[PDB]
Amino acid sequence: MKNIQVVVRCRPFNLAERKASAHSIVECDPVRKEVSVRTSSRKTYTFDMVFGASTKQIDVYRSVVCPILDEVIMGYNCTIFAYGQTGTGKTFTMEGERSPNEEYTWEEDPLAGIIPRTLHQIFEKLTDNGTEFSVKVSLLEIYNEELFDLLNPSSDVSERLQMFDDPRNKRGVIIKGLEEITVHNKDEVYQILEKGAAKRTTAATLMNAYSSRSHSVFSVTIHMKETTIDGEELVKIGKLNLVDLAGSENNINQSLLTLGRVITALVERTPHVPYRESKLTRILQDSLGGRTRTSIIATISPASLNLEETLSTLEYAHRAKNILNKPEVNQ
Ligand SMILES: COc1ccc(C(SC[C@H](N)C(=O)O)(c2ccccc2)c2ccccc2)cc1
Ligand SMILES: Nc1ncnc2c1ncn2[C@@H]1O[C@H](COP(=O)(O)OP(=O)(O)O)[C@@H](O)[C@H]1O
Ligand SMILES: [Mg+2]
Ligand code: NA
Repeated sequence: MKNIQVVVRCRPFNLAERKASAHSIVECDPVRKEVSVRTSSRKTYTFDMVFGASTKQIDVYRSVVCPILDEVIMGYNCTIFAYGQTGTGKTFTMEGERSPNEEYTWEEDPLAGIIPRTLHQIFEKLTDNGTEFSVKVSLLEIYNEELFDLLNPSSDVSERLQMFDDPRNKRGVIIKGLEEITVHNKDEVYQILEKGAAKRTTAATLMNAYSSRSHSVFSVTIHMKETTIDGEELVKIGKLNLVDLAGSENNINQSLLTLGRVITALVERTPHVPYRESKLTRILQDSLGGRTRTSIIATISPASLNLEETLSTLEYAHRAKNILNKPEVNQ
């Protein structure tokens, strides 16, 4: 009923990456939705969208997210994940960065990414939509098949959580004791994101290469109530999972491995999908051949230094376009 959407975002050259050649190793054509990689031999790939090195945060938000936010408001469950090599900009894409000197408010920070922009817009849209709504958020991270809660205000970050099958959703799990924070208005957004980032820093001191090996799952749930013309009360639940995956180059890698095998199983129509075999694929079962509208943002480098991982990423992402989901609205 609906293919997983796959898009590619190339970042600029970083301070490490040498460009020797007059014509780009990696060419992005947003109009033709093509990425072309000089391995004079060039492999070309078509995707649903393509964003070259110059693409700004606001452009990614407008092109990818705005349409997905509308699906969320219709009561679809939606998932956007960032996939790619460490250093290519998964976190830059999904979260962004904070500009220094407080030269900008968080709402106008041009380095801000999907999560802060999305949260701001939810309030803008639903307030002048007139509708009765509440928003709650959670931030869960997975490292070494263990579950870290970054929004719990009270506990040590080293107090890890447990997962169990949802009696109310054949393809879902409940994270027991996961902190779910009600965001009453947009002026409560920043302090939440701040607490999440700070607590992550604490996690990074406890675990080897935490940034690059961890998966980050930021969940926003919107309860919306509507009156029908026949005078009945309609409750819709829209859900957005914004997922920043472990670096593609990587028990430490069980979740990333199993995601691989799950994707392979779905595209090759093999009959057993091993969702159950890692924490990430249990949490995202529904995003991967289930009842969710899913997008992948594949992040890549333009540089010869990182060409092999860039090629693996493109091939991995490109195959995922064949995954068929069956989107359904929550009333
Ligand atoms: C989990 O989601 C987050 C958390 C933190 C931020 C974020 S950027 C976080 C950055 N990616 C990081 O890894 O620490 C922020 C930074 C510093 C303090 C508070 C927030 C930010 C929010 C709005 C605008 C610009 C930057 C953005 C998203
Ligand atoms: N689209 C981009 N434009 C400019 N700088 C970027 C972009 N994407 C990533 N960067 C920079 O590249 C570095 C790595 O980004 P990061 O988000 O940590 O990547 P990842 O999470 O994939 O490892 C950071 O300095 C970041 O600010
Ligand atoms: Mg990252
Ligand atoms: Na343990």
